[PDB]
Amino acid sequence: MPQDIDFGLPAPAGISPGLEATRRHNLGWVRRLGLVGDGPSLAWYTSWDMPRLAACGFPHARGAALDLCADAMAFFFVFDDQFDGPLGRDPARAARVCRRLTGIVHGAGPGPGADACSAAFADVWARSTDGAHPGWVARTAHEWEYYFAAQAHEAINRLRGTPGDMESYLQVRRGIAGTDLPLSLGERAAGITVPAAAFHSPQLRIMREAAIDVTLMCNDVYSLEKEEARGDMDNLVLVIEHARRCTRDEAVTAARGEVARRVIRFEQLAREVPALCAQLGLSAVERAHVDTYLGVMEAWMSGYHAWQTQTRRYTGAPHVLPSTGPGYFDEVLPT
Ligand SMILES: C[N+](C)(C)[C@]12C[C@H]3C[C@H](C[C@H](C3)C1)C2
Ligand SMILES: [Mg+2]
Ligand SMILES: [Mg+2]
Ligand SMILES: [Mg+2]
Repeated sequence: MPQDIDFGLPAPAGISPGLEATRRHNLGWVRRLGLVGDGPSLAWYTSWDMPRLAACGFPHARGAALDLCADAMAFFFVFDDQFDGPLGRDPARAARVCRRLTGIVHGAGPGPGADACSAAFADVWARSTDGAHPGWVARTAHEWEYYFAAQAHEAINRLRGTPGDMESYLQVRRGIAGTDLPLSLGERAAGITVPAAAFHSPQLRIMREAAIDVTLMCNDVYSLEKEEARGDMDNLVLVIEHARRCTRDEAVTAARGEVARRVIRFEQLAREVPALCAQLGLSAVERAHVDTYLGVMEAWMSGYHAWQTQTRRYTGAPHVLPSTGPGYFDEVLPT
């Protein structure tokens, strides 16, 4: 059981003080945008506790920056679940819907009266880029493109009905998990700009990749029950079981080891970051932003796991949205 699985990550070093204020803003935001309705959808959304995910996952965010984190997560989760139904078995249709969203990334604003997912994403994206450094905008725009474009490949895999090999699983799963977007968001919400010289060091590139893998793999373990019965194939536990011809328990144990090896690698490289900044001759302010970036990555890993142990999303989904029907109460994404 997930209640008996722990990945060795520390508890969150801090929780953003803006949790309760953001809870109020974000509840109004999802309702105003039409992303979440009234009744079952609202009770189901509330049970996820998106504000606590934002406050635990992004403890550096304050005020309106935490609101952006919660709203961004709300979009990610509501959009994700729209594919838990016929859309997720229709790759060509999924690719067309995701092309609509990708157009918003690259300038084509949806216009008045767009669907709730398009309108919500356009609002998150506009708030994200306002005052952001152009290097951040360019990188994050390509991250969003990968996220949207990957969804149809998860649908292809569902039709195939076998997990991919490890390399192909990582290519699809890193995309559908939102790639580096949670870290780009945390950087933006902390108000920092990572100097490119540090950002592209081998240490920080490996650490960034490791942190994103850690959260999606921790999710794969905790979300397997609601995913397996829907025919989902891009889950690390299923990938290992398929590749190794092992038992479920052996696959879960191996999945935990894949998380642990990445945590160990992250922390080994983190010890080199002060010296790296000195070799590059970064200014004191630049080193401060790098130090915050390190904490943003550490907090995303520990904060995501802290959230997923207390949310009702993973324990609740199989009972309120059984696999015999769609994984949502309301369609909000026109296809
Ligand atoms: C993109 N969604 C919302 C599915 C996730 C965002 C964050 C990173 C992945 C795992 C969970 C936390 C869920 C993906
Ligand atoms: Mg998904
Ligand atoms: Mg999902
Ligand atoms: Mg999952």
